[PDB]
Amino acid sequence: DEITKKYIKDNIINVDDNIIKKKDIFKLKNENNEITECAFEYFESKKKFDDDIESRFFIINDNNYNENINLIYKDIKYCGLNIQTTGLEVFDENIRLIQIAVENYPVIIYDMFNINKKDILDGLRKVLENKNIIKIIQNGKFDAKFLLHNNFKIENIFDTYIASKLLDKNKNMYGFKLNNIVEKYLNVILDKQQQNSVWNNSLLNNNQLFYAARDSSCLLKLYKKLKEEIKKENLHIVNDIENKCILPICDMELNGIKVDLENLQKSTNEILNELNIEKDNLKKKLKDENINVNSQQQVLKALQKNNVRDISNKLIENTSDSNLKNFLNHEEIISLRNYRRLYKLYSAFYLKLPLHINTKTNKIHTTFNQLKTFSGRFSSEKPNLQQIPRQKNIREIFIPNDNNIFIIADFKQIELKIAAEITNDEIMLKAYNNNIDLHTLTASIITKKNIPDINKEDRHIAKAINFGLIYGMNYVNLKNYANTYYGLNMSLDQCLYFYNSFFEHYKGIYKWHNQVKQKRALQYSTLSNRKVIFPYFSFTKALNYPVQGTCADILKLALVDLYDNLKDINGKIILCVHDEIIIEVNKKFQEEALKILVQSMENSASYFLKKVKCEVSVKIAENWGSK
DNA sequence: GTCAGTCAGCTAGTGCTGAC
DNA sequence: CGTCAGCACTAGCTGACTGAC
Ligand SMILES: Nc1nc2c(ncn2[C@H]2C[C@H](O)[C@@H](COP(=O)(O)OP(=O)(O)OP(=O)(O)O)O2)c(=O)[nH]1
Repeated sequence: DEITKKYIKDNIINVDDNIIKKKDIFKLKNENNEITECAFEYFESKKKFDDDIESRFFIINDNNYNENINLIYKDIKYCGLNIQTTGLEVFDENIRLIQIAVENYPVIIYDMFNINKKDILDGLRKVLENKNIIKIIQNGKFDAKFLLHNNFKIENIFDTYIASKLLDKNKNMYGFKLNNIVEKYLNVILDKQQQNSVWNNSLLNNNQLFYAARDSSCLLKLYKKLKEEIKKENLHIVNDIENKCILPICDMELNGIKVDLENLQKSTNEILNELNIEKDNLKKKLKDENINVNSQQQVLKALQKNNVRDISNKLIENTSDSNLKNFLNHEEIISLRNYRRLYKLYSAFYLKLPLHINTKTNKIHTTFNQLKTFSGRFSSEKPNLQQIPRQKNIREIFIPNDNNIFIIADFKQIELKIAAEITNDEIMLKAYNNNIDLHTLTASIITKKNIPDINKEDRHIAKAINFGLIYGMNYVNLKNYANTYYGLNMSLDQCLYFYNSFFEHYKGIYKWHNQVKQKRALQYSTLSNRKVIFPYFSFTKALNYPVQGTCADILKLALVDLYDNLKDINGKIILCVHDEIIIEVNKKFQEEALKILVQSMENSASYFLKKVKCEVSVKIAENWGSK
């Protein structure tokens, strides 16, 4: 059949027909600013669509490429970019189709698999690398990862997804595909009924490419309607900062962090042997052999028939640590808690890491998402590296590459600094500029001791109670916030005394608490001005959103600045979890990397917070687990 | 010889339960 | 709190073991 093979020469199979070739005029601008009447072939659909979204497109094959098409990109200010891939695993998937939507022109689509010369793509690379031109990508993370992997460079992003979700204010957490936003903001239906059609095949059908072009083309009108809204609410700053953190996250994902195989295997052997002997000990201790040692109800029944009683002689009803922490008297309970802690560590960490280690490179690669979190913080997906245990300093399994070196840094008490900025309290400014940690000052006011006498044991109470009441936490509940968590223990009278004392001096915190309680607004804001709306008033969330949001924003600015500066020495940003940036560099450059890091984070802090200085604790470590 | 009816193993799902 | 993983229990599905006139 010639009808299906009508345009087979361009590597397109005409499955559904419904297209027609066209060769018309295009008035481009010559490099000498001379208007030239160059003509370009372009296909079009016979069946029209009711929407105004553009649907035309040129296919530029190696045998069909012409130099004059490159003139179209001249003088532009922005363009679209939609990339098609054969799969989701970036390390082992090949970029199929790269579209560009240039305004008042059809979408240029590069059939990559048929492009066998480097002289074609460099025209696209020059556009991608220039910072003066803005780029628009739906979910820019994925396309940026694939591009950077395959030897491209893209130097400006305007993620419509980020603008949409920041305008959503975390009201609806789903419905952010391209169709959703396009319907909500453009009154157009894209008809994305493509059920993930076959892509690895060299030949491609007409419907697939035509619908792919529209998904690329619609983004320009979406950007025009989005920039007006984002400027309307004065959310320009947050969008500007958030768009530039796409590239650092991409570099973290593509680099990842290496894992030591031999150390991990050795650790598995020792922990497994210890688990076996301890499980045998427990099974002996329970006085019965049929018990499945894991089951909560079975072990609870075993304890109950073993006559395990509390201080008041009452039988145990729960195995919760918050309940079992007070029942340390029994010999069996110590072994039981030991067993369960060891099993949690084993299953969570040692059986899980071998599943997520790439044998091809011996590296672990996370998946990072930025606005997925309520407060806007980073969340580590798949291997949740926010979840790697801190016990034993298990991070020594992780290491840098064969010859490089880790240089980690972290903010020292960023959260309380943000509180100091927002509340405008004189005492916290006094303490900070006098070079005294707010934990130390809190301990001093609690104990009324002289300044150097704030020992670690005393400072623990301050460290707990500060974070306790800085978020408006009930003084009755401080007993429960202590008895179960951290290492505090008190009574009601002392709870009341501490609650009175803290707000006796920290006038700013009291004022902030009273106003946040009174207003009861459905909306709250940060220093970076990101906006969120809660379904109903809630004291704890209402207090916690601004401080932690600004803390996240400072880290994001630090990340973009660090990407900007590190390029000279070929540095790479590896991981960041909780106010802690980890970079990597080959030896002989450490003396410079330390300075670049501290300067970048200092400028980051100086941008947002003016009154109070920052203080960055920096260390250079052979392994992530260095003390 | 055959086919309902009750007996199921299994599959899924919500409930509930401990962990840094 | 958030998260994830892990385990009973309860209820519905898809074939095997009868029971028969
Ligand atoms: N108990 C508790 N811990 C949380 C919660 N969310 C996060 N965390 C963890 C991760 C945070 O990084 C950590 C708070 O302690 P940090 O590690 O930030 O300590 P800090 O920077 O004060 O360290 P330093 O005093 O210098 O040793 O607690 C939560 O809701 N409850």
